[PDB]
Amino acid sequence: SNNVKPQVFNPDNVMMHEKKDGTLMNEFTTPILQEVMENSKIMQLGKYEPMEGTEKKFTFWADKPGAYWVGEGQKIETSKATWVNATMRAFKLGVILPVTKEFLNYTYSQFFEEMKPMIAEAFYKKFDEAGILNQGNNPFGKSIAQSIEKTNKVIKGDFTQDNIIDLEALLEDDELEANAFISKTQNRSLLRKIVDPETKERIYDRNSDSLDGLPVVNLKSSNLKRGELITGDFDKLIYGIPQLIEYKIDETAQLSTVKNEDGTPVNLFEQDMVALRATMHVALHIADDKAFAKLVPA
Amino acid sequence: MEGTEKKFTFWADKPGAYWVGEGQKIETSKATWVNATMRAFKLGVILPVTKEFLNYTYSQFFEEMKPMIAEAFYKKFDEAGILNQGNNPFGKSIAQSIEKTNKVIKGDFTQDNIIDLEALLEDDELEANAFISKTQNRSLLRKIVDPETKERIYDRNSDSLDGLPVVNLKSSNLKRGELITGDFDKLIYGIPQLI
Amino acid sequence: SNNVKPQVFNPDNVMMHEKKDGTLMNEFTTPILQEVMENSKIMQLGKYEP
Amino acid sequence: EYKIDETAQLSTVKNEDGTPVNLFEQDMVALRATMHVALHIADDKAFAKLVPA
Repeated sequence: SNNVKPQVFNPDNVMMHEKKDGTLMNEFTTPILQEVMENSKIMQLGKYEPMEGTEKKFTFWADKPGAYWVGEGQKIETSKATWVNATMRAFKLGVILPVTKEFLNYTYSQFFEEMKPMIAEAFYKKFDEAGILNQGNNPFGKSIAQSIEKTNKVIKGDFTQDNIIDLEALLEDDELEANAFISKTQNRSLLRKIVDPETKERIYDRNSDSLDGLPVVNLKSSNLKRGELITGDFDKLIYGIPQLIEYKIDETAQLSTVKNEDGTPVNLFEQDMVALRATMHVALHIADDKAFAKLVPA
Repeated sequence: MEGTEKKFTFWADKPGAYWVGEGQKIETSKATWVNATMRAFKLGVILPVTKEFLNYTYSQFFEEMKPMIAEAFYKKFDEAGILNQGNNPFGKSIAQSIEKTNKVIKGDFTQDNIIDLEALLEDDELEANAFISKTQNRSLLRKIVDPETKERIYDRNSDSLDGLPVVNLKSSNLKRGELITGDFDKLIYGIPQLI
Repeated sequence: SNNVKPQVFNPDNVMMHEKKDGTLMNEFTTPILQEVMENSKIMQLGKYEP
Repeated sequence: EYKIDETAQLSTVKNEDGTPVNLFEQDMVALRATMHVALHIADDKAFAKLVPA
C-alpha cells in the first residue's frame, strides 16, 4: 500500500504527532496545570485497615455477662458472652493510555511521567464518589449515602444553628459522637451567615474551616448539592488497599477497545505504538450504618 | 512580554477511570490541552504648542505635562479593560465576561446581596479577591448592618468591605448603584513598551 | 460500563479468583495429587536415539 | 520448554461476546509449554496382538 497519511482511530484516544490536515506538531510547548492534585477524601477521613487478600473478616463483642446478689449458702447462677462478625471485599480500578511512538519522541517525551499523577487523582475520585456518594456505578453494596437512606437518618431544612445542632444530636441518640462534616465548597456562603441570636457568636470559622468546632472536609464532586451537609463518626468508615497503584508500560499488546479506521483492533507492535496500563485494588466497609446523618434542603 | 503577543497552553481534560471485573477488558481514556493568547495595542497622543507660548508663557509645559499624559493613558486602559468603554480595542474585558457568564445580581446594597455576590464565585470554586467600586457608593456601603449583631461590614477606617479591599474607579461610566467582585489574579496585563 | 461481575469465557479454560456467585477464593489450600503421576511407557520400553 | 507471557492474545479462548482474549487489556497471564518428540519402528514384524472375536 505505502499509504503515508496518519491513522484515524475510534475513539480518538491515541496521542499523535501528526494531524489528518497534515499539521506536524514539533516544537510543542509543554502544558501547565491550573490546579493542584486532589487527595482521596476517604483516605483522609476513614480508617486504614491492612488487608492481604481481596477479603477481610471482623469480629466484635455483642453481649457481656451478668451478675447476681446471693445470700450466704445460696446457689450462684451462670451467665453468657456473645460476639458478632462482619466482612469486606476489594474491587479493581483501571485505565489504559495509548500513544503513538512518534508522539513520545518528537512531541512530549515525558508524557507518561506527567500522566502518572493525573491517573492517581482519577482513581481517588472514582473511589470517593462511590464510597461517600453512591455514584459512578458503585461496586460495593455499601456507602455513606446508602447507609443514610436505609436508616432514614435525615434532617430537612435550612442551614441554621437549630438544624446543625439537631444534625449532630442525631448521632448521640445512638450513643455515637460526630467527628467531622462533609460539605460542598459552594455552601460555605450559607455557613458564613448563621450566628447565635443569644450568645451572638458564629458557628462557622471562615478562618479555620471548622463548623461547630469540628473539621469540615470539602468534596470537589458535583453530585453533592449546595444545600446538603453530611456528618458522622468517620472512624466507623474502614478502607483497605490490597494493591497500591501498579503501572505497566507495554509496546506489543493488542488493544481491542480502540479500533482503526478500517475497523481492525489496534496492534501496538505492528503499528509502532506504546501504551500505559494502571490498576489498583481498593476495599470499603461501613462498620456501623447508624453512624452517619444528613441535612437536606426541603 | 518579549513581543506584541503571548501564548499559553493549559490542560483541559483529566483521564477517566473504570471499575473492572475479574478478567474484564480495561478501557482507554485521553488527556487534552487548550490554547489561549494575549496581544498588545497602542495608546498615543500629540500636544501641539506655539513657540511663543513655550518661550514666553510657560517654559516647563512639556516637563509638567508628562505626568498628566501618563494618567490619561491609565484611565484609558482601565476604562477599556474593567468596563467596556472608551471604544475598547481588546477582544474582552470584565464587563464583557460578566454579560457573557451573566453573573449579575439585581438588588439594593444589603448584607445578603454582598454575600450572594461573593457566593456567585464560590459557585465555580473561585474565591473573591477584591471589590471595584464607585467612590459615591460609600453612602450606601456605610449603612449596611447585621441585624443580629449590629456589626457593620464596611470598615470606614480601611476602605475594606467584608474584609476585602475596595478599589475606587473615578469615571462617569460606573453608576451610583453598581459594584463589581472578582478574583483579580485572573486579570493578566502586559506592557511591551512603557511610555 | 464499569461492569464488575467476572468475565465468562468459552472453552472456560481460564483460572479465576472469584466465581460468578461472588465467592472469592481467598485462603485457598494447595491441592495434593490422589495417585502418583505416570511416566512414559514408550520412553520406558524403547531405545533412545540421540 | 516453558514460556510465560503477560501480553499476547489467545485466539482459541473467547470472551462472552465472542472476542479473543487479550492478556494485556484483560489483566491476565498464560504459560505456554512445548516439546518435540520422534518415533520409529525398526521392524514392523516385531509386534503381535491378541484381540477378542
